[PDB]
Amino acid sequence: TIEILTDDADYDLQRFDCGEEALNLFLTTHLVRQHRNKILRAYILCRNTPERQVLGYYTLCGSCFERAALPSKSKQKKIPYKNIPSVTLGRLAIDRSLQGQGWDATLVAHAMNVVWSASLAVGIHGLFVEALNEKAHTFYKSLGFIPLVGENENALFFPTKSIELLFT
Amino acid sequence: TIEILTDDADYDLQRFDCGEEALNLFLTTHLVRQHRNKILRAYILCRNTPERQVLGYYTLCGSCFERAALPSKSKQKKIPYKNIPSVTLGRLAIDRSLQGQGWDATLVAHAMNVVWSASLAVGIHGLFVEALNEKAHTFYKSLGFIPLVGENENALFFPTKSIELLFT
RNA sequence: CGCGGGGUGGAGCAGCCUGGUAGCUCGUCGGGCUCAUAACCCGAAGAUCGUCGGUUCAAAUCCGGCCCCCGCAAC
RNA sequence: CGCGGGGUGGAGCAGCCUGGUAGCUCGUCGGGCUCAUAACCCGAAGAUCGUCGGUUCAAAUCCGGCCCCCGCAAC
Repeated sequence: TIEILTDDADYDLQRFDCGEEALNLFLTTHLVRQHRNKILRAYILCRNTPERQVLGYYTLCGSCFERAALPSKSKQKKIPYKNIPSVTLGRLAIDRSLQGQGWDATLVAHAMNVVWSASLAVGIHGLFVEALNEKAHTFYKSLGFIPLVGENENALFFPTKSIELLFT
Repeated sequence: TIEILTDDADYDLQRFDCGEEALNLFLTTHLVRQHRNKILRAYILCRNTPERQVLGYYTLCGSCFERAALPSKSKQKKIPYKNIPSVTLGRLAIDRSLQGQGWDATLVAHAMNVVWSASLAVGIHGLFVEALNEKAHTFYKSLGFIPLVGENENALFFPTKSIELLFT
């Protein structure tokens, strides 16, 4: 099952290793208080085992971006404010032992489900992500992430309405 | 009871009248698609009557602000990003017939409860509000809203931890 | 769904209304005729009709979802 | 809770460790003495110990939550 971090963590963190080093450091170093200080929410894809074998995680932090980053002025005439409510997908990683099996997209989908249940609360438009990787940018575009073109040139977006349609 | 807008609205909107005109226009004019386009979420304080007597409402839109707006550099050393996850309390109003009875604060508290349940999802820090009214700024400071001093000089803030402590 | 219009060679228009059919003016190029040409005559290429779906033996055409562009009232 | 220090007249320090007590140097001002003064002698004011709580007959002092400030490693 997929689950958020409990109050008592009791996770095994060192034997985990995703692809990129920077994300390993983000896991080992910055995540603890950022979760406890309610900077972001971390969701964990684990085996539900006693060892809590760590194989995936993702981070969600609400955010804003310049409205001009939208590609279509038609969508701009729909939003009456200079800033756009967004949720930044801060980081997303799966252990290397499972890469090439689509669990990346499964995590993105669970995150979209959570963002949908959240849209019931503060009604933001979808998922913002600033993908440094080129593979990540193309991988997101494969799932249909809208490229945001503005002062930022590396972000991809996913609308709330597409999330509604995905869950029928 | 307090409730969000259903799919079928069936509300009585004209006989409602809050204090400020601008908010009346925001209600009559911009709210419909902003709810339907998932720009924000509107919560309604109604009598649960057949007429759906409208006496209060508030709007929530996730947002960001410059980190330098925080008053204490101590809290700045806690947040490792230039932008801070926030939820903007876009608008808040109660019908004039009930002003001076504290339902303003009751709505703020229900909104805080919702932001708490949301903090379980994207872990933002609390409530951002840009209060044009001076009465509103002082009224928020009475409930303990932290004034944000930065490029913006009119916003007030409420942390997530205070919300946790309020609900015991 | 704020009101309304619109989607097609490279550009700009008609083809609908009325299901079966790719048309017109520029532009490109080829050819013919001229001392010669952006001028005159002839010819060729490029759009599969914004995308997706439905009905139909068949769809640019009728119907629905969505996308995009333009003007205006509001921000 | 990244590591560590710190909170007190207007500024900078000690008072803890050891519960009962407001102290020192500047600064302000008043007075005395000088041709006179920031110089010498005397005196006064201003902090209720960051905030909140707990224990105690009693708290700056012990204990807890929180707030704020400084340095450094990281961003």
